Parts: sequence; structure tokens; C-alpha cells
Amino acid sequence: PEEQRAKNAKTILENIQIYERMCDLFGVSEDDKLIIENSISIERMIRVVTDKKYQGKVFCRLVESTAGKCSARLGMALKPNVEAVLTDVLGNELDRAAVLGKRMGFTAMFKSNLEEVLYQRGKNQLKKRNSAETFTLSQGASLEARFRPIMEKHLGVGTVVASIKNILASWSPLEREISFLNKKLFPGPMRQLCKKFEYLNDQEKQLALNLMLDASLILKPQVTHKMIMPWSMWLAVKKYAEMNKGSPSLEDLAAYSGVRAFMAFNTACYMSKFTIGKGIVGDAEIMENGNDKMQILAMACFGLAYEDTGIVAAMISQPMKKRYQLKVGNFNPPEEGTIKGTSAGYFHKWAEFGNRLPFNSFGTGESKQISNSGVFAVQRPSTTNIQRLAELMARNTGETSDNFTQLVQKIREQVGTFADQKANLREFTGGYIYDITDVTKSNPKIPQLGGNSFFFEFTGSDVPRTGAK
Amino acid sequence: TPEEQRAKNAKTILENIQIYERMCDLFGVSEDDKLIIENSISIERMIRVVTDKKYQDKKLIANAGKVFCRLVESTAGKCSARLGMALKPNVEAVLTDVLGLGKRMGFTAMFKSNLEEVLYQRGKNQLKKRNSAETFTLSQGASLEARFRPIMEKHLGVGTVVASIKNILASKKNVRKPGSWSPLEREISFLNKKLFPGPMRQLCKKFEYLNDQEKQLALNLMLDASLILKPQVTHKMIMPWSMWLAVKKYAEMNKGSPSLEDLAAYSGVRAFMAFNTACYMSKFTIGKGIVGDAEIMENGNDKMQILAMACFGLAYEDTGIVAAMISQPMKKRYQLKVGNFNPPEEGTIKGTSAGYFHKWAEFGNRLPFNSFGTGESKQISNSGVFAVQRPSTTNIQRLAELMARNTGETSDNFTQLVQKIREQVGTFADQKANLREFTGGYIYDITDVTKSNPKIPQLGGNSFFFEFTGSDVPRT
Amino acid sequence: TPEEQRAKNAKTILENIQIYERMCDLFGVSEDDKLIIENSISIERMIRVVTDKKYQDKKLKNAIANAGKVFCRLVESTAGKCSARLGMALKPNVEAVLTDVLGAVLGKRMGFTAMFKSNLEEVLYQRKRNSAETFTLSQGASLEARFRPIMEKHLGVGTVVASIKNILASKKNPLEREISFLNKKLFPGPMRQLCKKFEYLNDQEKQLALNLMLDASLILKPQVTHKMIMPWSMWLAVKKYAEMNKGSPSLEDLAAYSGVRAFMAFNTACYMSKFTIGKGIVGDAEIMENGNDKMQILAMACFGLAYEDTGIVAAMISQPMKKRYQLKVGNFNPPEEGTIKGTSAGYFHKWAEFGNRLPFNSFGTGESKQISNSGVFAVQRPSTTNIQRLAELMARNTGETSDNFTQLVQKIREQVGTFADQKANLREFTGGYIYDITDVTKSNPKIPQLGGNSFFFEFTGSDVPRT
Amino acid sequence: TPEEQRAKNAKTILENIQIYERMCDLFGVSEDDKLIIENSISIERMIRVVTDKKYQDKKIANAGKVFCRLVESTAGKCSARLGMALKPNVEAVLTDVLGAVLGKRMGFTAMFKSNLEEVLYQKKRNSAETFTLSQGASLEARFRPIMEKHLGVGTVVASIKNILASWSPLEREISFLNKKLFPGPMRQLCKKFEYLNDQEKQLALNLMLDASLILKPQVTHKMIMPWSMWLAVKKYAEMNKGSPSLEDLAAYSGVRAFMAFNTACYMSKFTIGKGIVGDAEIMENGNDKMQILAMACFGLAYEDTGIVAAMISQPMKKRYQLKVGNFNPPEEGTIKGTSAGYFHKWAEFGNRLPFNSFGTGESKQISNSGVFAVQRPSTTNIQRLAELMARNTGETSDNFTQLVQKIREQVGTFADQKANLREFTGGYIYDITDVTKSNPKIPQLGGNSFFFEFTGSDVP
Repeated sequence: PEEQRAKNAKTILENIQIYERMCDLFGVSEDDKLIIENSISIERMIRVVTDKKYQGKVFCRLVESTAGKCSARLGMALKPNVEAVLTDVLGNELDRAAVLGKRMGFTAMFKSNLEEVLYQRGKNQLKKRNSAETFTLSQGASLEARFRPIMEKHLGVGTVVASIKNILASWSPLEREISFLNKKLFPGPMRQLCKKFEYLNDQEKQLALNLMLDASLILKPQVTHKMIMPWSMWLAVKKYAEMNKGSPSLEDLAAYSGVRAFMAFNTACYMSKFTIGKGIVGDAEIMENGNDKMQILAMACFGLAYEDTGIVAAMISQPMKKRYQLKVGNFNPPEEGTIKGTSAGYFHKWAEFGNRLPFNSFGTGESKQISNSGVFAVQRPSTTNIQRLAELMARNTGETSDNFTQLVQKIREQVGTFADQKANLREFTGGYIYDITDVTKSNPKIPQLGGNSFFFEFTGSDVPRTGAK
Repeated sequence: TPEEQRAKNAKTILENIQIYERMCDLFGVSEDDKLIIENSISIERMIRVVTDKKYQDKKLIANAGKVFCRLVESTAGKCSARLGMALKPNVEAVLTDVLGLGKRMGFTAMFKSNLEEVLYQRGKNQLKKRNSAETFTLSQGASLEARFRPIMEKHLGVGTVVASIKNILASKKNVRKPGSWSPLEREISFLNKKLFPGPMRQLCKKFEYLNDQEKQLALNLMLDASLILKPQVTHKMIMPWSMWLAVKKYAEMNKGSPSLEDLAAYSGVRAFMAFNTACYMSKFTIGKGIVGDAEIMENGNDKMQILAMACFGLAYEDTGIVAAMISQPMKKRYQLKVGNFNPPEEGTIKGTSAGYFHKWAEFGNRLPFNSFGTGESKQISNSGVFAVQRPSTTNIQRLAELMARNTGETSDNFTQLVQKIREQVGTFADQKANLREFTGGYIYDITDVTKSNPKIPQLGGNSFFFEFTGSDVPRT
Repeated sequence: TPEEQRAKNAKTILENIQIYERMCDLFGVSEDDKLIIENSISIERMIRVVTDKKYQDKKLKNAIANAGKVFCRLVESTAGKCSARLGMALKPNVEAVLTDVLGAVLGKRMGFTAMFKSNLEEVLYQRKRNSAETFTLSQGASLEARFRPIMEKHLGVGTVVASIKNILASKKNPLEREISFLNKKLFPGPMRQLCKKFEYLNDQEKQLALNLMLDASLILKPQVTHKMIMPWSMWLAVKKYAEMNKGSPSLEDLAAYSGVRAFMAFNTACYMSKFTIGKGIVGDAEIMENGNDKMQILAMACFGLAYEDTGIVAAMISQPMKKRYQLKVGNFNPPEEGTIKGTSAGYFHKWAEFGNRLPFNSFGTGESKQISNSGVFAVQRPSTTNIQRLAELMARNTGETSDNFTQLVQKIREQVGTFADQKANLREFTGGYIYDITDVTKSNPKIPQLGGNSFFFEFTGSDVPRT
Repeated sequence: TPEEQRAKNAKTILENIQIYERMCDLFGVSEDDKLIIENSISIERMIRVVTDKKYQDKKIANAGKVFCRLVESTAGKCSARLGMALKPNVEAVLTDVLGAVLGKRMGFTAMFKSNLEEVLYQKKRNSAETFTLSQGASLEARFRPIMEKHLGVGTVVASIKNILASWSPLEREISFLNKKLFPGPMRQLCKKFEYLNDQEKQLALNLMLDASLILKPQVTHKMIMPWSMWLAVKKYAEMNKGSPSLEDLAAYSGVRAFMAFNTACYMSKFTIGKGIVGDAEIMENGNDKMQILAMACFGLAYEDTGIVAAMISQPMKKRYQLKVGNFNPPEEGTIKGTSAGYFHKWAEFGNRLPFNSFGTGESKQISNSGVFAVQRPSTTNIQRLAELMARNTGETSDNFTQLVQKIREQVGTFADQKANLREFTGGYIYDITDVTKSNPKIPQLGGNSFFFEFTGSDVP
């Protein structure tokens, strides 16, 4: 754990170094290095120059500040100078064609998570392969081909299915992807069907994929969630910890999971700034709102676009607003704007990440007791956990001799059994929200939920041209 | 744009008004008698009968070149039946003068069909029904003459298309090809477009390969399934020609009130406004005799409910919906005291009720299990990030719907699809309590043209128009 | 026709009265003793034996020795005290009483008396071919073989299944008609398709078919005809009461086997009618019979209520409803020594119509073919579709003739399955109500307060010692 | 026979007391230290380890001696020591007392140990969630056929899975399993097990095992106490003029088994040492260990905690809220006396099938046949209708595929009906003073009924 945060602190400091120099290369001032927008541009720029299969002057649209006002600028640097900064900071490493698949894959994951909060899909045109309703399973879909194998665990079932669908139109790329899909998928006939993949027709592989994709909208898959912030926010931490002796050091807050990752976020919010200008997504005449933007930033850093809005409302220091109630723009440097600082104590509560199966078909960190064996001849109702028995039977009663048609029916009947149980179904049983002060998890709390939990919901309160359209 | 449509509709409405006015002159119908609903029903039907070549060629006598039309003749609030007459070419001359027709008569035939559906459970005084009695609610456009079936296809129910398929299957036991395709190929394509997605649509593809036994079971299964797995049928406000003439007169005689082009709509609030405006000057007949008992006097408010129900095709609609928008208490079929709407031997003239619709709605037209307008979304579930205990938020109905569209194989036999249809019924029936049609569909006040104040009606109770009550009029 | 029905019924009732009064005279039963239920039970049973041409032809074939005397155990009384007596008459006299009053037609007449006796026995005893748990489907199972064909519609699915099993067992040492009768009663669907295939089925398949159709009918309720079958003495108590109070409704006014007039004929018979109270009950020869307990069984036997929902019956009677083993009632046979107790008038304070069709269908003002709505307006609403009626519609309309035995068996299991899950929405006799006896014109319909155990044969802590 | 059995039990318990008292002399256990539960546990295990013929066949350098870990008290504080006796001296104790003869008594001795272990810790053959069906799992294969009835479906399935990984012992086990299983298609599949392929065999075992979590099996239960606790009953009875005799308390079922348990707690002892299960630094709690002991004696590890709570005169705590170590001799430790009247309520044992309660106050009426056309809901018992269809509509012609499908819908019907499912209908709780079941009582059942529930008030 301390051994972990020490390995984290090393890579974070090395990223602050890369970020500080690239800003110097592109003429970003010391105060402007703390504008979130500049980090989006700098990190993107690195990914573009690094993109070997895409392959000198380099251009970077950035923000320039003057008092409280801001303006966009076009920075310029030489391509050899850009590659020399990475080479000189990262010595005995960089052997990867994509600099470091982790390093840039994380910057690309933040960019993907922000895109998910800002748009249902609507940015990368409409190059969709899967149905519109399966987009909540499309975590990390904005990622480049390069970063998907290394950023696998963070990827959604929809993303992996889309990658397989694109492929269809020591190792094997197709086998590699179905393997990642197999690990993510809810245990049972869906995993059996993955093992039977490549034994299928081109017409059957499609049914296989689309079925497992649809089924996962109820039979939840396992996806890894980390706290991914822009580099300029890790700079704000490093700065605040050094400008404040008593406060927690960068090493203490150098985490991507647990309470330290939430403290890392709030301490970054002391010195971090964002831009505010005219125009929002789909309406150029509406002004950007500072509280609405802050929500989208906190959601982007945690990948909250598909999370239960009620869970989110419980940890947030501002009222939770649905997507089309927010007045927020591109996050790209505005032509003209104003500087707005970040909200210091945004996250009053914190929570652990649900990195494993939400229904917990194995009960790894749970009690294994699902029923009682009667000793006394005393009247009692049935005490058997119906959903855990359903989870166990699907996992346990798999027929290896089963045909594609046999497996297709078993998945449909797995969906039905859980859909008939709908009201009693519980995800992440045993998981609670804790206060920031509550480091030890000594005092658990219930989020107190009810009503629409969909972020991409259309409401009467929606902003003109959005959810109204 | 909606204005380009209203201008086009107002042109059709004005041609129809002229055809009507000219036909009334030829049959000696007084200026005031032109506004009697019954006269429109008789003139429209006459125009349909004369222009039907199949019936005119089979009719052949002097009487074959004659056109008899039972009309209402009123004195001073009191009316009487009269046999109007014109020669066949004089009827065809009026048509040649106003027009340079098929679709025009199809619409008139759709009002008569929707009036018949409200008036009768059977509708034709004939027990020769191809479908099971309980599937009568899927018989939109059943009374519609074979000629008008292709043009009005969209307005027809699954039961009307299935009984048309069954008709072809009975004759071809005991042939045409107009497109490109054959009448049966055309009919199964129409059913496939209406039918709820999933195995029912897949059984439509395999239909031409099915043997006469599998074919009949297929039809009945798709028909029974359609009673929960609601099909796609288009609806329009189709009112008589005399009612459009009563819209014309009122807009002319009253400045500031919307024009005929403003009210020229068969959809939205402007259709409700056109119906409500048409009722300022329209009239109908009240006589002795109702459907069932020949000695019961007709009720005015009861006849006004049927008229309203005929124009919007509300026979098979949820009574609680209709109740929330009409200006009288909603009565079930057999509580109503109304006659066949044909001109009576003797009766009294009654004016329609102005502002009969206090509330309005838009038409279904798409699959009812799908959502309506701007206000829904595409998000069906959540993807948990924080390990915090929460219930399943997945939309079971929307997921069931997505899986019906997305999970198609092509490699399923008759029997396999038959079980898949039955399971599809099972899945939705098991969901009854939380199953909802037209999610995002609201009721609006008549004055609320903007749709700024959406309202959900106070549902519950028996929804069926053809249910029996204690109040059921003696003999019915 | 409803008034014409009662006139035709009265003609039969008056003929039954004449047969009954003349038999009592032949058997030396006094005018006051003719109103005793136990004598009506004994006299009707007696006639069924004398008219049993199979037994009677065999009885003289076994015989000079042809002593054709008819013996009958009867109740004789001295006001409130009563005692058993053995009556006697000659077969030619018993036969002449039939011929003189009537004129083939006698079968239907005796078939009904035997039905009242099966209905009486279904109440008194809960108990050999079918499973014990399926006994609630064995109505008319005490009817002798000769009466089962006439009284077909009154027979339970278990009674018909028992007859089919009995034919199949004798064939292991006609059926076609029993199958047709079973087919009619059964809930439509794969159970009816399994009836059509039954002659092609092997002996193992045949046995599984009958057992499954029976088990399934315990939820997928069959059609059984019900009429109010009252003993002959009871109809005599109506005749006598009607000609006593001239203002009160006549016999013709109360000559009904169904509706409020049947319930009114019952309450009228109750003024003058009498039964016996003795020492000994069913299962316990030491316990004294209770009057209110015996009156409950009488009303139940007259309406065939043994298997009917307890809560429904409870809501219609003038006494607190008791489960079978809370009752102190013996045989309805003449006691050796006992007392005379008159029946309880106004026993039924509420009435209802008989449910002779499939329970899952609708009754009264709900018999309409409309079971769904076709959406015209884009207005948010729940689905209005009648799930049980739609499941019944698919059962009749669909179903493959290309179905094998195992295909049809798996389908029955699946049909029982859907309805077992549908149990929240499942309503039997929908649109049917309970009415105050005073309300003839079915106005002000009431709904019984149902909840708790509805099984008459349930075991409680109130259960009488030995039972 | 009820008091004739007590006579046969008294004879057997006394033989055990004689074997025990002699073994304790062989290993140098002081008269006071004989009444320590931990000493009865080690002595019993020693006799099983010495009577293990194959293990003795398995083994100058040969130490043909017996080694036993025992508790040595002194004052009130205690210690752990290693006792030794010559193997033929130990054998002579068994010959002096006994001349089935030994296997049955050591089987029950092993059965108490399995019950103790199941209350202490939550099997590699079966899935983890199926552990509540593994009664008698700890038993060595010598004891399994003898104690058959007492074994859980999980145990029997793991015995079959072991044979597969290599009458016959397989045929034996399948018929033992057939008797236990919920009646219907599971019992039919058991009959087909010989004709199933190895893949179908594994599916059948796991499906039968998983099903049993809802479709409850038939398992025999008895009151099993260490020999020292019966030595305590034998001591206490001879002391009080009012007190019932040992023969009067010689029961393994009914009220007398509870009165025997309580009478034993007046003179029996255990130890409070440093170290609990998992946390080698936490001090053991007396009342906590007393709950484990009562639960071990009655095999209550998997029983509904709410039932157990209503019967015991101390607050019911879930497994990880307990400060209890293994019942092995502790290095340091302090002698703690057992609690004199632990059970204030009692109940009879299950032993039969928990769902089908034949007779009791449950009649054959399962449904109603409507007469009047009155609106009402369906009154038909689904549970009972499902149960009847399993007896009446069995198809011998069914293959593996068809029987598996039927198991699944049998589970599905029961899962759907969970709200209306009741186990041991007409089964009640009674006061210890209520000897002839006159005033039945019902336990207040509401919360989580699982003993192995994690809780917030846990122990790290």
C-alpha cells in the first residue's frame, strides 16, 4: 500500500515533469499550466506525436490568461524538441512505440471518460456498430487501437464487442479480445458461448455478440474503475502539498482508489482552474455555468457518466443535475473567456470502486452462506437467497456438449430469471458511502436513493436545443 | 413545414366541399340540409357505389343508369326520409367538373368503417368473420371495401390484414400480380410492417415456405400475440364532408376565429379544433329506434359521443383516455341509445355539441411499446463505478424490446419461431403490472396548443368500450 | 321462457311429491313423519334399488323363493322423540305408484335423487383410483354407474378420470364417450389435444395422460354443472307452506334449481322441514349430534358445497361457518333413538348464481369478447390486456396437431406453469357477485370478505376428538 | 420402547464413561481434569487414531506408542501437556470394556468433532455456497456408511466426486443420496447415474447439490456430547435427591437430550486462553465458547439463528462476532465452568423432509371446486400441486436432458413460491419445564438467519 503509493508518486512526478516541459515548449506560463483545458491539449498533442501508425512542426491550441480573462492561442514547437522532452525525462524505458501504453493510455482514458459525460456518442460522428441503448457498456470507447490492449480492464463489454465487430469486418488479436470479453462477462452461458466462439458462422458470431451485449445490460459485467485526473491537476496537488507543510504530502494522496484518491481530487481543486465562455454543447448562444462544468470534471475524473445519479448526488457538494440540465461546453480552449477556479471540497463523501462483478457470482469478499439447513422440527419460511442461487446455478450447471442454439436459450433464460426478480436484485451488497474524515470506514452510510438514476435522461428542466432539440 | 401541409389539405378539403355541395344540388338537398351528418354519410356512400366498376358491371335495365340515394329532408326542426335521384352520368359529370379520386373515397370509406366499428361489435350484420371473436379489437378498417385496402393499408389493423390473407388462402384451395408482387406477397409485407418486432416478423419471412396448416396456425398465433404485443397502426381525424363544410361556413361567418387552412389538419390540436369548430353548425337526426330496440328514442348526447368516436376511430381505444377529453360522461356501448345513423322515416334535427373536446392528444401511429416524442432518452440501465449497494435500475420492458429487434438468427424453423412467439407473449405478460404503452405521451388542454402543460389521465376501471354493465339499455 | 321453465319444473316437482307421499303411505309413514329428511333419503334410496332393473333381474335369477318384499329403515316420531322402524311394501305396489304418477323418464328423476346423496356424502366423508389430493375434482363420484351417463354434466373431472381408469383396468383382464365428456370439462389447450390423441396412446401414456390432466385441473379449473338438488320431502314442505300462506309465493313461483328462487325455495322448505338429532357422530359414536352443525351439512348437500371456498359459503349463511371436523353430525340415516329438530328458516341470508362454465372466464355483466385495447392516442398507459383470457385464447386458436405425446405433456406442464406464475392476476368467476336474498333484480352487488383458509376439509385445533 | 431405548443408551453411555475414565488414567489426567471438554475431545480423537486399522497398517526407530495432547489444570489456571501410553494398554482398555461394537460409538465421537469444526470454520470438491449442505463432512471414510443418515447431500456428493476422480462404494453412495434428495426428478436422475457419461455425471451432482439449497434434503440429527459431559451427568445425578437419574437423561433426541445437555453444564469445564480463531492475540470469551459448545452438541452451524436464539438463555451472536479459539489444549489458559442451564427452550429434531410434513394438521385438500359464480382469486396450493405432480406424473422414458430441465423448473417453481414456502409446518418450540408439549410457542423470525453472517460488529 505504502509500497504502491511510492511507485505511484514516481510515475506522477515523471508526468508532472513531462507536462511542465511541454508547456514551456509551447509557451504556457507558470500560472496558465494550472488551467485544466491546457492539460487536455498537451496530453492529446503527446498522443498525436507519439501515434507511430499515423506517421516537423507541432501545433497546440491552448489558453492564455490576463488577470481574470482568458483567450485561446496557437502554440508552436518543433517535432524533434517534443520527442526530446519525452526521451530526456523518460530514459531507460520509452521502448514502446506508443511512449508507454500505461502513461498515454491513462491520458486517453481520462479523455474518453470526459467524452462519455459530454456526449452519448455525438462527437466521433456516428461510426456505431452496436445499438444506441447499449452505450452504457461502452466505457473507454474513444480510445485509439494502441491503448485498448493495455487499458483492457477499464474497457466496457460494448467497446470490446465493437472491437471484435470491426476485426470481423503466442497470441491472436481476435482470440485476445474474446478472452477479455470472456473475463468481463457475467458467469454462465455467456462465458460458455465465448469458448465456442470461432467455431461459429459469421451470421452466428453476430448473434453471439449482440446477445451477450444486450444480456449484460442486466447481467452486469466486471469493469475496472480508477481515479484518472488530467496532469495539471496532479501538478496542483504537488504545488499545494509543497506550499502547505502540515497538509498531506503528494505521496499520501498518490492513489487512484480509495479515500486517498478522493483527497487527491479535493486538494487538486485548491489551485486548479478551468475556462468559462459563451457557448455550450449544441447552443452557441448559452453561457457556460461554473457549477455545471465542475460536475462534468468530477464525473470525468471518476468515469461517472453511466453511474447511478443518486449514488453521485450523495457524495457531491452541489445539487446533482442530469446531462441536459447542465450548461457546459467542449472543454477545448475557448476563443475568449474567463478563468474560474475549481470547488475545493467537492467530494463530502467517498466510496471504494466496484472493480469486480456487481452481482458477485463468486462472493469473494462476501459470506458464502446462501441457505439454512434445518436441525429442529420448527416452522420457518424459506431463507434461501434466490438471486445468489440463480448466480451459482448459472456458474455451476454448464453443459460442455451444448450447441450454439442450446447456449442462446440458456442466456435468454438467464436474462428472464434475473428480470423476473428485478425488484429484489441487489448490486454491490455490502458497499457503503463514507465521509472524507472517515478514513477507517468505521461509520458506514446509505446514499438514500429513489427515482430516475439515468444521467442521459430527458427532463422538463432541460436547457434549450438539448433534450428538447 | 406544417404550413405547406395545411395549404395542401385545405385544397383537398375545398375540392371535397365542392363535390359535396354540387352532389347535394343534383339530389335536391336544401342549403340547410347540407349540414345534416346523415346526408354526408349517404352522399359519400353513393359516390363510392357509382365509382365502383366491379359492382356497376355486375349490375348489368333503366334502374342501372339511375342513382337512388336516401336523404334527410327537414322542415323546421322536424325531418323526414326522402328518396333522392340522379342519372349515373350527372353524378360522373360533377366529378369531372371539380376534378381533372381513389384515395379521396378511401378516406370517406374509413370514416364509415370507424362509425360501424363504434356502432357494432361485428359491424356488417354478418357472422362470416375469419378471426376469433376476441381478436375483433385488431380489426381497424374491417368494413373498408377491398378497393380502398391498398391505399389505406396503414390505417388497417393486424386482424384486417390477417382476415384478408385467410380470404386468399381459402379461395386458393377452392390470381393476380400488380406491383411486380402478388396480393398475398403484398399482404404478408403489410402485416410484417405492422407486427411487433421479434419472432413474429421472422415468421412472416418464412410464411411463403409454410404449408397450409402451418400458415393458419401462424396467422392465429401472430393475431393472438398482437393483443399484448401491440402492433403499429396509423390514425387520422377523418370526419364527414358536411363537417368540413361546417368548418368552412364558421371560419367565413366568424372573423378572428381560425380559417379553414388553419384548421386543415388530420393530426394534432388543429384536428381537435377543426372537430370542435365543425360542431358549431353541424346537425344530426334523433328518432324512435336504436340499434337493438326499435321502440327506444335516440339520445342526443349519446349520438354525439358516437360521432366523436367515429371521427377519431375510438371504438377499440381505452375508455378512460376518451373520458378525460370529451365534454359528456363517457358511456359504454350498450349504455348508449343510438340508431344506425341512416336517414330516419321521421325524426327531430339536433345540433352537434360545440367544444366537445376539452382535452387533446397526438396519435399513436408507431409501435405502442416504443416511446413518444421529445422527453424520453436511449439510456436503459446504469454501469456501476462505486462499490455501493444499489437495486437493479434496468428497464425490463425496454431491454425485452431491444432483444426482440437485436436477437435475430434467420436459421429458425416454424416450430422454433412458434415457441419464441409464445415466450415473447410470456415475457411481456409476466411484466403486466409495470408494462406501459406510449411512455412520454400526455393529454393537453384544448387551449394548450403549445403542449406546455402535459397531463396524465386518471386511469383505472374497465377500459373496454364493448363491456357489459347493469345500466345496459334493455334488449342490449 | 324463464316463467315457462318454472311451470315445466313445477310439473316435475308435483310428480316427485306425489311419488314420495304415496311411498310413505305404502311404507306406513305418518303425515307429520313425511316432513323428516331421513325418511326422504331412505324412500328415494329405496326407489333407486327397486328401479335398478340390473340388480332386480339378478335378484329373482338367484331364486317359491321369490319373496319380493321391499324393506326400508325409517324414522317414526312421538312429537319430539323419534325412533327407527323397519317399513315394508310389495314391489308391484312401489312399481304401480311410479306408473300411476308418471307413465326411460324415471332415470333422470332418480339420477337427481342419487346426486343429492353423492352431494351429501361429499360433505360427510372426504373419502381408490386417483390420488387423494385430487378428491376436490371428484363430484358425483358416489353416483352408481347407471346414473353417471344422464348426470354427465354434474360429474367432476376426477369422477370421469376414475371411470376411464376403471375401463382400462377391466381391459387388463364406451371409453370413447367418457373421453368426449372429459374433453368438454377440461380447460382448453394441450389437455384437450391429449384427449383427441388418447386412443393412439399406449397403456403407460394413457395412465400418465389421465393423472396429468387431473393434477392440472387442480389449478386449470374445469367446467361442472351445478343445480340446487334438495330432497323430495323439502319440496313437499314448499307445497304445504305455499298453500298455507296464500299471500306468500306459490310452488310455481319457487320451482327453480338455480338463481334467487332456488335459494328462496330452500329457505321456504326450511319452515316445515325436520331432521333427527341422535347419539353418535361421524368418527365418534359417543358424541351427541349438534343441530346447527347438521343444518350446515344439509344446506351444503343441497347446493353441493363440499369443495366450494369456505369464505364464499360463510358470507351467505345465518350461522358461523365451521370446517368439516369442527362439526358434530352423524349419518343422515334413521337413528335407533333420538329427537326431532326442525330445520333453520332463513339459513341463506345471501344468494349467488351457479358457475357452470370455465371459472377463468367471466360471469354476469362481464361476458364480453373484448379483452384488449388498440391504442389510438399517444397517451401513457398500462397494458389493459386480460392475461388469463389471452392465455385461454391461444390455447383454443393455436396448438399444433403435429404434436407428439411428450410434446403435449411438456405443454400441459408449461400451461400449469404460466397460470401458477400469473396467480396475482388470476381471478375465478370474474364479474360474479353475492346478493342479499331480498334483492331479486341483482342490484347492489356485494363482494365477500375473502382471506384465510378456504378448504372445508382442513384440520384445525377446534377439531372434534377422534376426527 | 421410548424408556427401553433410554436403558440401552444408559448401558452404552456407561461403557463410554468406563473407556474414557481408563484412558484418562493411562494418560495421567487428574480426577478434576477429567471433566474438561478439551480432554474428552483429545482422548476421543486418540481412540479413533489408534482404532484406524489402515493408518496403523501404514506404519528400532518405530515408536509403537500413543501420543495425546492434554490439558493439565492446577489451582484454576491451566497448561497444555503431551501424554503417552503404550498402544496395547490402550487396546486392552477397549477389550476390558467391549470384549458396530466400537465403530458406531467412535462414529458419533467423529460426528461431534465434525459438528464442532462446522461451527468453528466454514471442502474443495463442491462450490463454497453449498457448504450448508455438508453435515458430517469431517468424517474419515471409515465412519461415513455407519453415520450415513447424519451426512449432508454435500458430503455424499463430495464422496461420489472423489470416487470419480481416480454393491460398489459408488452404488452405495448414490442410493444414500437418493434417499436424502427432495422427491421427484432429482431422485429419478439418481436412478440414471450409472448410465450417464462423466460430463453428464458432474452436471447431475452439481445441479442436485445446488437444488438442495431450496429443495431441502432429509438429514438425521442427534444430540452428541463428548464423553466427559456424560461423565458430568453421571456425577451430578448422584448428588441431588430431586434430580433425575442418568438413565432418566439417557436421550439423544427430545426434551431429555436438552435436560441431559443442561445437567452436564453444572459440572463440565472448558478453557479461556490467549488467542481466538484467526486472531492469535485476542482473549477468548466464556459465554462465546459456551454458544459454540451448545451449537456443536446439537449440530446448529447451518440452522436458522432465530430458532437457536429463542431456545438459548444468552444473546445469539453470529460466527465472526465470537471470541472463540479452536477447542485444542491451550499453552497457558484459565479453567472456565460451563453454563448450568443454557437451554431455556427445546424442540424435536427434523430428520424427515422439511417441506412435506405428512399428517400433523395438514389435510389432503389442496384446491377448491367452485359452485357459485362469485369473483375470487385462485386458492390452489402451488407448493403442494408441484409436489403431487412429482409423485403422480413421473415419466420413466425421460432422458438426462429432460430430467435436468425438470430439476430446473422444480427449482424455479419453488423459487417463485419462496414467500409462501414454509419448512417443518406444525413444528413448535417448548419451555424446558414443558415436558409433554402442552403449551407450544413460536420463535420470533425476522432478521438474517445465517450464522456465518458478515456483520458490522465483527472481530478482526
